[PDB]
Amino acid sequence: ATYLIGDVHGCYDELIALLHKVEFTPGKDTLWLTGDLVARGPGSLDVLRYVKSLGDSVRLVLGNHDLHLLAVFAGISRNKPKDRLTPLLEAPDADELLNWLRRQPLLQIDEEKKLVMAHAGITPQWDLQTAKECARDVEAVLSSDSYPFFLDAMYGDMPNNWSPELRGLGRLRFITNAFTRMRFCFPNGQLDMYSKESPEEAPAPLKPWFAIPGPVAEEYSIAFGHWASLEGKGTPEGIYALDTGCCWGGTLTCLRWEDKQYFVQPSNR
Ligand SMILES: Nc1ncnc2c1ncn2[C@@H]1O[C@H](COP(=O)(O)OP(=O)(O)O)[C@@H](O)[C@H]1O
Ligand SMILES: [Mn+2]
Ligand SMILES: [Mn+2]
Repeated sequence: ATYLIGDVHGCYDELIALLHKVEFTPGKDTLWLTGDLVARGPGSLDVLRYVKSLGDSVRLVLGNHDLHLLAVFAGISRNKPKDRLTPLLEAPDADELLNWLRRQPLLQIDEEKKLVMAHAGITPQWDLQTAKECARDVEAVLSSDSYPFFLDAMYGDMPNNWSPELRGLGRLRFITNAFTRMRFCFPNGQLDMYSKESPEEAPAPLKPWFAIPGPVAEEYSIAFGHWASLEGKGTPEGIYALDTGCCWGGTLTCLRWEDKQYFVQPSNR
């Protein structure tokens, strides 16, 4: 079977309890994870160890907190105590774990399931081929010996409008924001980088990225995490918001793809 789980955020105990509830069996089952495996919850170290150990039985996409962790590890960004990353950063296998983490995709595609996963979703300004190329471009930088320079460049909120003409720093920053930070769009598809509230509490004319018809969403289902204030609710058919805020005292949600059945694990917090 195929299981999809939203943002874990170091909530290792809840992740394992949820997987035991469905009797997840590597080799027979496959787990998809929407990213943000680390930070806020207490068990980032254990989560990375476990997910890395799954090998081909897990399909991960990186989120914004995974990238921030990489930036801290490389000395590009300062550690925040509230992220609770020190045990992971100080672990004897930190290098092995983070060098594995930075080689993971930004985007997962399964044609037989007609299923696409990214941390924040797929901007309506992208078709599938563009999304694939952009993912490949950023993944190439992250898996290279020079990834600290990319991480340092990634921070920034502009440009917020896609063009095949974008080059250099602006192109990479847009790709990163689209994959790992996007929530709301302007009517033309342009990204807003400030509102993090629920669709009902947002100011006009902002709309959820998934409320704007885009070519990927017309052909494929899309699963994503990231947007906790959405609470996994209010999406159209074919759009699956899996982040229900476990690390915030909400729940960890698992979706079995074959029957679209939900399984939920309450936060221990
Ligand atoms: N259920 C919720 N309702 C409203 N806001 C929430 C909810 N859960 C989390 N938030 C808020 O969402 C804001 C952004 O958190 P999050 O969605 O995890 O994304 P980010 O990676 O940008 O931090 C946080 O400041 C948090 O207070
Ligand atoms: Mn996120
Ligand atoms: Mn998150």
